[PDB]
Amino acid sequence: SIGKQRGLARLADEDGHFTMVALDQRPPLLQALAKARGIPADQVEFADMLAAKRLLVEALAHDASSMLLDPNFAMPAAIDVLPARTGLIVTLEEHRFQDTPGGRKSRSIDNWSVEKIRRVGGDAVKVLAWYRPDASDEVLQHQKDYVRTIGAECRRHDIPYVLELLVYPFPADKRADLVIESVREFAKPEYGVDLYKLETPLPAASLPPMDDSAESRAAAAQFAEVGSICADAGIPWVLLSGGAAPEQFERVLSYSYAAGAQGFLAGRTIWLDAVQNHFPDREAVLTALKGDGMKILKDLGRLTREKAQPWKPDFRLEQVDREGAFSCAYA
Amino acid sequence: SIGKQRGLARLADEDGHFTMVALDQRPPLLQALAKARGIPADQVEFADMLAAKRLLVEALAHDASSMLLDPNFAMPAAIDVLPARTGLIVTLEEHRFQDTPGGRKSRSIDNWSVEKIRRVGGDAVKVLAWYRPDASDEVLQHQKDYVRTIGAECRRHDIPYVLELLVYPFPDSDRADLVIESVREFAKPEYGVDLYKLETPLPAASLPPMDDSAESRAAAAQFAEVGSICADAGIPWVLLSGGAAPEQFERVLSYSYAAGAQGFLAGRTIWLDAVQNHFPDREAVLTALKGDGMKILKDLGRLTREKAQPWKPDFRLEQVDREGAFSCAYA
Amino acid sequence: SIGKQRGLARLADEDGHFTMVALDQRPPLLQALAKARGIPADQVEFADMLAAKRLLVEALAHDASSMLLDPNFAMPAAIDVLPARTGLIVTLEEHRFQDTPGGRKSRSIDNWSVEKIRRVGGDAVKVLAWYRPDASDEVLQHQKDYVRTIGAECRRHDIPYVLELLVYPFPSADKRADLVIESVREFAKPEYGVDLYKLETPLPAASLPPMDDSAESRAAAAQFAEVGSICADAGIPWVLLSGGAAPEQFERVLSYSYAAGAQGFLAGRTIWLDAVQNHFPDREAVLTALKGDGMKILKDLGRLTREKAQPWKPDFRLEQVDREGAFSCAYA
Amino acid sequence: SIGKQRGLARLADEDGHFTMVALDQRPPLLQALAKARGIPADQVEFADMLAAKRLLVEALAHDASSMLLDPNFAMPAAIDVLPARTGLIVTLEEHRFQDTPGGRKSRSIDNWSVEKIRRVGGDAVKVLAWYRPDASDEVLQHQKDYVRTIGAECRRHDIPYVLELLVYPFPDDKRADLVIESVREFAKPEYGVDLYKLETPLPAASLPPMDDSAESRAAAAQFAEVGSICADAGIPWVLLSGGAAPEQFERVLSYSYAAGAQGFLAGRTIWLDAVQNHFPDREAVLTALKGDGMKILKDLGRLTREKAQPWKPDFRLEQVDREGAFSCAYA
Repeated sequence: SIGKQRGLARLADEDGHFTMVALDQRPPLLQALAKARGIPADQVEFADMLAAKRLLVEALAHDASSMLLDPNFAMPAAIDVLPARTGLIVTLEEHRFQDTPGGRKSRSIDNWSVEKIRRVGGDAVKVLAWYRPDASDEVLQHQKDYVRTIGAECRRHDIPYVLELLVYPFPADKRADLVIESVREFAKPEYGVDLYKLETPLPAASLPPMDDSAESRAAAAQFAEVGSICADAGIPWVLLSGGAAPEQFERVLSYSYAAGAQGFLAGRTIWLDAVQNHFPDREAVLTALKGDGMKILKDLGRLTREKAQPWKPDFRLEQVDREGAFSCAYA
Repeated sequence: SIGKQRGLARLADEDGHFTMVALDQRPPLLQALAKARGIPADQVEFADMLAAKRLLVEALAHDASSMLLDPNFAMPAAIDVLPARTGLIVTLEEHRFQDTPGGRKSRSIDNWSVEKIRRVGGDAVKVLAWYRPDASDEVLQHQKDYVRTIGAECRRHDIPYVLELLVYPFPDSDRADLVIESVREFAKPEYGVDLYKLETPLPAASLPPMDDSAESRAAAAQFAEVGSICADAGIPWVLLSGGAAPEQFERVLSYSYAAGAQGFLAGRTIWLDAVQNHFPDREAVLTALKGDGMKILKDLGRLTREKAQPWKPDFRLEQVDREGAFSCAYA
Repeated sequence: SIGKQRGLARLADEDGHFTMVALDQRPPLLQALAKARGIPADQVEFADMLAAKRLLVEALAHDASSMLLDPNFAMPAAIDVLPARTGLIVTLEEHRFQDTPGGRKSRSIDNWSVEKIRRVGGDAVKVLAWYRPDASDEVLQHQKDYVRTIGAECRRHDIPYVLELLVYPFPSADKRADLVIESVREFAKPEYGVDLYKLETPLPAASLPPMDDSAESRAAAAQFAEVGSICADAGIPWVLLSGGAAPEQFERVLSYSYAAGAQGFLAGRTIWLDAVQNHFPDREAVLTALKGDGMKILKDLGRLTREKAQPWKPDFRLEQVDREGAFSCAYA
Repeated sequence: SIGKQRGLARLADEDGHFTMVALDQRPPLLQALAKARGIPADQVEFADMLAAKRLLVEALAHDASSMLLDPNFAMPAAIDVLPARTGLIVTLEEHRFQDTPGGRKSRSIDNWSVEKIRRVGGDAVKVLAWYRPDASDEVLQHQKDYVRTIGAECRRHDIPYVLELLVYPFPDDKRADLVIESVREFAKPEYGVDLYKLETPLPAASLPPMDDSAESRAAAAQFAEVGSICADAGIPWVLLSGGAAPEQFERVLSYSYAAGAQGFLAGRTIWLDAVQNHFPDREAVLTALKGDGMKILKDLGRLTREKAQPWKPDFRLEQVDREGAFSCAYA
């Protein structure tokens, strides 16, 4: 299991923290470009999707321990501008999920794979699995099988399996139980998850300041259950920004880092203003980013370096007694 | 192409220099540990080989762009202490070559492969091929087929093929042309070589200072032919220490960096005396390394920065104009 | 190239003929089972699909040189009753194609791949690509890219690439023949890596006149000979899909095709549709209907192939090796 | 597990019998051609090795349920004449074992693999592992690790793992113990053996007729032990000829089949005399292979259909109740 540990080390910074940036947005980027161009979403050229993902990778790489890129857009647009020492998490789940009456059904991106991600020099495989424990049996069986089959692929190619879990509405107190029980399920050893991309159990807006107050301790107990499931499974957990205001998301992180979270995954929030208001003027997008998005990014990174417990690689290698034992054992 | 270019980017430092450290020594390290312990080479226990390679990774990994490690000894000994940002080149050649009257015959390490190197999260595959153009047709066709088969495996796994070429003496019971024709043959597109680990075409002691003189003009011309072959093929090249003294090896680099070379691969010079004179006192070995090998390493990196042309990853991406084309094309 | 040659040899009988049977039908079998049960298709239990596939493999494996199985239904249903000597072709395309206004877009079955077909012991990979030369540039670009990416997967795993081409209507016999023939001409290009072709009739089965010395016959045979010519130049053997044509009509399509160089056929729905539809789940009554009709049709098709089809022969065309180690070094 | 079961089905005849022919001989076939030409073993040409293996495949393939071919010699010589319906078993162990004083060390053929055997369309991988339970710990550990890593390769590529076990003399009733304890050791689930290729546990010449006698019962007890080990582990077993006389190998098979064996993997017994005597005339070798050599094989198959118990595939699959569960589970 060397590749999984080494792969996760390449996603964390020199200190062992996960200061990740998500740049795999497919419809969100297309929609942000439809607003910037003033044209309908169906008229936005592919060239525009590329120039936007190239600009974001150039702008946010030097302040990210690792970046999440999708294969069809960000990989051809910015693989040559992503620094070598920045970790590369490659998206595997297809954005066009099946919205059935009993819940959402996930599948991999066509003509892409865990094997291909390993081949292209990717450091980790990422899968977002829309999940809620109250889904129909058919939907629960589909999602569990999909996550499991990807976990098997990642074990086969010894590559870090990064599972992002998200609850959804069918086509606040209840939501917190739906989140925790989703985390508990995919923390089972059969799924082979190596890193959790988790959403907050309680909304960012509903969070009181960190204090000994009964209100704050009842909220911290929700985060504590998540952190307890992840420490027992041995899986580090980071947090999706979710679009919450920078201060609201900073509070989410203060609560999460107390319960044991090891980092964050920054989303749209960072650049959604710079892209919509200034594309295609590259220089103008970089100005709005250097004062808003990159500021928040450096702040979240500083909060992680201070409050978050660093992750450490767990290399419990077998006792290699003779020359050749390692090559045989690694099979 | 993407995995090979990004893999190569992880072997060079931030600026694009290959300041690599060879740490895959098998018989030389065993012989260095025999002298350090008093006992003969056949009595050196496996635990000492691990202990030695772990000290050498801990003390040199931070002052190296990438490190070449062997699978059976260095992988289980120091994979946990190899920095995530330091590139990892894994040895594929079996050190026990066949010394036939007509030349040396090479093969891969048993139970180890290009596929396994891609799996552990290795950035590059290293193969040492013993080669003399004047070898027998049997030995020539054996070495050619072995190097070509590894290039095919490296192309299949889209991982950089780092080929090391060495000139050797024939079996003896009781110099520049041989290097240039070795470099020329394997530079052909059938071998798929991505990085060269070449030796100096003229001895290190024989090298005159870089003068306008016809002696230095004819000596630099030998390096220029090596550099022109590497440049026409598109294969960057690095120089291996090969036992030269600090000043002797620095002249080789001063000559090669003007001829095109993109860096160095430092070997036994850095730690041979530090190991042989102080093993197994860790505090003593690290002290000896700082005042000698580490000092040389710092000077070689400074010389590489002052005179070596930075290598650039040439991503010759076949332009994609639609969502799905990248996944389909990457096959 | 060895694996593709051995794989192709295992899809044909020891004479060289492709007497193949298609058992990868997903919605057509679901509709047949809904009609047998007297319930809606969305009420058909998954166990009925397995019982049907298993019935059909045991029944038709006697008269078939190779069989086409789909991974999610046929493979769990009947891999244990598929004879070791009957070749195994595994379906890769998803039956749920994207029905865009500009044309149909294809994709692989989720969580199934060429690497898995090679791993499980499959002899060949099968992809059906919906194709029209006059479809939109985007749809054309998608289909060409999908076909080519599976051809690359098949070269990497050295396994035969069986490609089936089918024309369809968007959401004249000479106008259909142009759509069919120009589809064959495109995917015969070397970049696609096609090893075997599963083709529909360029001219309708009903329209075909008797194979005599008339002008009507030479005109019809010309379309078959253009298909036969494109395939012989590319080195791709071609078989014919029954496509729901009546037995007499399919035997006529085969006579025209075999004269043009076709090396066999792939029998679909025709063989078992009514048998399953009328008697499922009474296992015996299904076999009894199959023996009196479908199995008789397959025996006739196999006999016609033995007499009139040209035998496919393997051409290993291996580069000569002169030393021990050369073969292992060259196969990489 | 599907590919393993179907691969075993393809090595057996329509009635589950293993009537296999081995023509992967490297040193034994070399010695036969050296004797046929008068010249030493070191003088036998490569073309002579190819022609001989091509004759055996043309002559015997139609009367064998499956054949065992080696990559370097029998594969380029006869893959084009090997019938589609004859199972192809491909050798993997290097014939040049390491003959240490403590015992024999095994390795795979250079540049060949289980991955390549799957790729060429081979139905099974074959490894011969030289074994004695009384060899040194260094040798026992090596053979154990080599057998185990190939089992893991065959599990990864879901391909039958045919393991041949052979006792040998150390350099420069007791035999039954070396044979039976070898069988016992590699029947352990960790090795992932799918089919056994075993030598007789009692010398072929020492065997009395198959009568209800004390001598017969004593010998049959050594065969029954092998049968029980194999039957408990669920591993079918076939007996290798070992160059024994035809009448002797029929007695070895009668005892083996009465104890549960499912066939044979006969080599030199069938064709050694045809090649050793009449090489290099094509018509003469094919006359002695179709008349005398094929008679032995035809008799061996006749005894097998009469007395050997059929092998039956256990396709005990994990039951699926929905569309997509097979593809998810097959990972």
